[PDB]
Amino acid sequence: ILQTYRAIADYEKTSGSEMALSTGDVVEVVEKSESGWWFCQMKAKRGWIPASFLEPLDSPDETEDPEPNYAGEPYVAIKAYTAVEGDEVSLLEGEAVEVIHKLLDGWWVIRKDDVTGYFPSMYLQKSGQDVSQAQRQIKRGAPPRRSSIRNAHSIHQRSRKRLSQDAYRRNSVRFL
Repeated sequence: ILQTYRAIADYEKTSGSEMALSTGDVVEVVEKSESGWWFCQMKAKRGWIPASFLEPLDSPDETEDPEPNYAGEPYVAIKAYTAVEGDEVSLLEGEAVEVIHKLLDGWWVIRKDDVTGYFPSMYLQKSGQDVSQAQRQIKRGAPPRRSSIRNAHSIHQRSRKRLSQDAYRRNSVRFL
């Protein structure tokens, strides 16, 4: 535990070696000094956010997505979902699909019939498991897609690499 203190007045930085304070701010004291200048930090701001709204700093490409598995894994829809974009797949609860790419943004590529499209990983469960358990593991809605952003702002001029649904399909129909 670091000690937590509170600011009783506004403090403006005079040097780049300082932190500004507003009355009421809450800080953790890292180092007290008899100089009267103390090294402190603001309480960390944390929370769950959509991966889709993030990009890495050294390149637009995610480094930890698993590779696609064209053979697929059998899964079933444990919550119904209506397609809003042309690269998504509509499913009723109970429909079986094959998952072929478990991307870290929550929108997995699945095969149904002979076409591919995206579907929320949160609304799928491996075939033959306990559906109620999957449903209780759902604690918020599906993450918004990057495609849902009207105009995204990136620090990279290169676009991130992601196969089109047609490319996924061409691989999918061939590599079972």
